[PDB]
Amino acid sequence: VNPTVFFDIAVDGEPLGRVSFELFADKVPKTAENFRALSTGEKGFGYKGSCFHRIIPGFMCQGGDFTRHNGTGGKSIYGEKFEDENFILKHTGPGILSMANAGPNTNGSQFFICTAKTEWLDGKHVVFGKVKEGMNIVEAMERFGSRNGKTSKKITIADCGQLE
Repeated sequence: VNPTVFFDIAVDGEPLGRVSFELFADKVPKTAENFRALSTGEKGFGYKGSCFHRIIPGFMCQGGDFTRHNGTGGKSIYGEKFEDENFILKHTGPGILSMANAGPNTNGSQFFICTAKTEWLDGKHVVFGKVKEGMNIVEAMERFGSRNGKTSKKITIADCGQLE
């Protein structure tokens, strides 16, 4: 029942591989639906063509800023921001998909894929999905990050949509 969404990842325009995510629509329906719709683009805007602007190896890969491409932009399907839905799910290890924000109830479109357990984020960031296939591709993406988060090559979502 939970939707599966895919990203095709490119590195300076070269196809790298595919990551798919299960979205926990059973537990965070409003948050999962925002990401699902942004991945299909069915509302007229979304993640296709956007970049991962911040990659910190051993911590996380951050993306979803499709309007300013640098961490200052993005927007949800529900308006500029929306509320923290709940904190049922925790940051239990690599592969967790969680919402970036700017304080309480400031979710937009930015997200991060954890590449480590990040328990200090529990109760502050809304967890809403997990990598299903292609964790090895995320690990490959990590090699283009750096300590301050700047990437050495342009990491883009070349295509994205729903699988199931």
